Parts: sequence; structure tokens; C-alpha cells
Amino acid sequence: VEKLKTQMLDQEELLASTRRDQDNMQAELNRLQAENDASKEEVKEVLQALEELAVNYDQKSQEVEDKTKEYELLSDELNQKSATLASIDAELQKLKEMTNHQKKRAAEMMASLLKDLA
Amino acid sequence: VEKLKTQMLDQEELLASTRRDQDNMQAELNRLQAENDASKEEVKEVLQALEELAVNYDQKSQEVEDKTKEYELLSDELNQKSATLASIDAELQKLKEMTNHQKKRAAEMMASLLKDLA
Repeated sequence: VEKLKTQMLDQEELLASTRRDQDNMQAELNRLQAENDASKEEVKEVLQALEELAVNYDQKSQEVEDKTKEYELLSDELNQKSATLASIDAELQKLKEMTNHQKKRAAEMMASLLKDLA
Repeated sequence: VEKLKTQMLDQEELLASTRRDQDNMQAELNRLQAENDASKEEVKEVLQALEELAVNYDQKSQEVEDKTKEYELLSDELNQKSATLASIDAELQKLKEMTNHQKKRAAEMMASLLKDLA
């Protein structure tokens, strides 16, 4: 009997040593699941964060498209205004020419009267 | 003659007064063209500035689209990794069950030998 109990001792101390490797593994597995489900939520958030940006940059590029037909209409108008003024410049030269012709006429009519011999 | 020259005086002083209104107008017209061609270039620039933004916000929203299939693949993978670990958790329970069955077997074989009547 005293050999058989030395056998049942070594057997227990081996099956104990096996239980403590099965716990290191159970533990390190559990931490790997923790470390994982961690990363699993960061990507959840990053995927949200990224969908906002997609919406945000999408509106912003439509606001840019609206500002552009705004400033293009204004571009058109100013160009038209450029013609109005150019036309008014033209009217303004005729008015100069008109009053010159009146200068001429008045002066000729003056000289013609100062041809009074007497 | 001395009435006719008083007439030719008043005539000149009126056609002078008319020339100086035609200059106020020529001047104020000219400034309006200046003030205009000014605005005409600001819109030129603003239209450029706006086309850059259109390009800029357009790339940025494609970079967001690329970051998203990037983080979606990663999302897929981590979910797969979640299964691997879950499977390894399962293997790890069997190994516990296996070594328990060996505990049982060894202990029964021990008791059976300690049934030595003598």
C-alpha cells in the first residue's frame, strides 16, 4: 500500500499541474476576448464617426455648389452692368457732340451778325 | 455791338456750365466703371476659390469612403476573430472534460487496487 499511495500522490500532483495550465489558458483566452470586444467597439464608433463625415462633407460640397450658381449669376449681372455703363459712356459722348454743334452754331450766328457794315 | 457781346458772354458762360456738368458725369461714370471692374475681379477670384473647395470637399468625401471600406473589412475580421476565440473556448472545455475523465479513471483504478483483501 505504501507504493500505491506514492503513486496516487504523483498522479494528483500531475493532474493538479494540468489544472493550472488549463487555467492559464482559460484566463489568457478570456483576456483575448476582452481585448477583442474592445477593438470591436472602437470600430463601431469609428464607423459612426466616418458616416457623419460622409454626410458632413457631402452637404458642404453642395453648399459649395449653391454658392457657385449664386456667384455666377452675380458674375453675369456685373458683366451686364458693364454694358450699361459702356452704353452710357456712349450717350455721354453724343451729348458732348451735341453741345459742340450748338457751340459752333451760336458762334457762326454771332460772326454773321458782326458782319454789319455801317 | 455792345449788346451782342453781352449776349456772346452769357452764351459762353452757359456753354461752359454745360461743359462742367458733362465732366462731372464723365468722371462719375468712369469711377463707376472702376468700382465695377473691381467687383468683376473679386467674383472671378471667389469663383476660383469656390472651385477649389468643390475639388477639395470632393476628394475628402472619397477619402472618407476609402476609410470606410477599410474599417469595414477590419470590422468583419474582428467579428471572425470573435468566432475563433469562441471556438477555442469550446476546445478548452473539452480538454477540461478530457482530463476530468482521466481523473475519474485513475481514481477508480486506485480504489479497485486498494480492494486487496489480505
